[PDB]
Amino acid sequence: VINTLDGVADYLQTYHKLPDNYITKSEAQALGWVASKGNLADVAPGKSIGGDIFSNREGKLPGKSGRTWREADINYTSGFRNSDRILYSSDWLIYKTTDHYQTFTKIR
Repeated sequence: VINTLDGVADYLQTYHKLPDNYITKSEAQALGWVASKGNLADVAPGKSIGGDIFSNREGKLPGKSGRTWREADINYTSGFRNSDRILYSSDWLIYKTTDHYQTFTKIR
């Protein structure tokens, strides 16, 4: 039941992991998720995509040696994925994107 911006944001800083309703792109694919058919809720009820490495190809997120970035989807319930993500670092810095990793803003 945790897929809101604050909910997951608080959860990560604390429990240092994502809530149980999250699976990676690969777990989802193994379960039958086909991106082109927006069927995730049919193959993985109650789940949202989260936990894959975000490479930060365009250096938009603050780099540091030893630091890794991960993403999770936000406000997902069913259908095609939306454009909202939570970006979190190994050292628990939290950012949000609402435009498909174009622009980023700090939230914690």
